[PDB]
Amino acid sequence: SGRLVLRPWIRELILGSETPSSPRAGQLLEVLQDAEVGATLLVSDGTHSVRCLVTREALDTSDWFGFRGTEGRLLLLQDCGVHVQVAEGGAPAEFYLQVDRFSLLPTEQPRLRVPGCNQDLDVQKKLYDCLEEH
Amino acid sequence: SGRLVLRPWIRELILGSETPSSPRAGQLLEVLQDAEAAVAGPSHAPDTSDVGATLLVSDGTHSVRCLVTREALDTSDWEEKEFGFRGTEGRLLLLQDCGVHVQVAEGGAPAEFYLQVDRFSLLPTEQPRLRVPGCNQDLDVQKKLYDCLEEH
Repeated sequence: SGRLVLRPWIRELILGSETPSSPRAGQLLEVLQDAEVGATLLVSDGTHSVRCLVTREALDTSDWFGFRGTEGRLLLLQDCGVHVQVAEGGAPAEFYLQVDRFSLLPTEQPRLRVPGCNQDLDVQKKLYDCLEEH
Repeated sequence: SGRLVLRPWIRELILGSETPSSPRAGQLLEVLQDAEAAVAGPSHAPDTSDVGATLLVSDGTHSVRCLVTREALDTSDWEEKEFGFRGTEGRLLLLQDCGVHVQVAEGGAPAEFYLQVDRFSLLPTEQPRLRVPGCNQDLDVQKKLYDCLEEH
């Protein structure tokens, strides 16, 4: 017997050129900005983390209020899009996810630290390819 | 930096006194019966778009037969996804809408609990497939199965 695991997907979603059709599952690490604009979440795939912007569109077309309290729960991102926040205060630009539809999963688990996906060299190369063509 | 795990849920679901209000992730172990897509217009080719697909799904602890409904199959997006399931064994399957049903003995096979899936999604994650006992081989499940049977 054993347990089923989720495999990383964030880095692949960013390096890919196509928009994610199928959904992605990851763990909710932190609620940066909860819902009352959408909400800002820190999501992990076990290997990397990414800030996800859950649009208002997604908050309305959802079952269910507020994400705080579900930290550690798995999260289904049904509608994703990789975007680029541009450099502002000293900090460079970063990739992030805009989520237009999501769904909470039952599995709850301890939260483990993970590096940000923008710290990955392949991701970084691609970022500095978007900025030098935008 | 760690492994994200999925919580076993099949035995707890069947024994619980209610239906899965929320989605559940599992792994496709085997394809007992794949499903063909519906083709408009007559043909001398056998049509089976009435039958849905039948999968053996694991949750890491137990396995359970899943009947992926026709509705579920046609309300799905098959972009860069050959309509079907063979080839996806080892992939994570998310049952977004389902329920526990009883199957009375028939055709040589004894009564058992199984899941009807009216909506699913395929996750990218692929993983090794570990031998796992069927949930119906569980003592408490069997006791409930017979309890259910004694109500027809």
